[PDB]
Amino acid sequence: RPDFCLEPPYTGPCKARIIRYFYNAKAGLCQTFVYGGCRAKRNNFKSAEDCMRTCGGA
Repeated sequence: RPDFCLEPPYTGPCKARIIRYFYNAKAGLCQTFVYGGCRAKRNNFKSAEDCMRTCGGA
């Protein structure tokens, strides 16, 4: 859970059915979420393994 693991989930102003994966620093584990489509943040990934192997790590 390096730097890109503190900013909380950000869906953004847009509301496109873009379901993606993010890092839940509130519990210390990755989880799924809904991305509006625009104005995303670092806490953004495409797979549960992606978030866990990159932000999670431990």
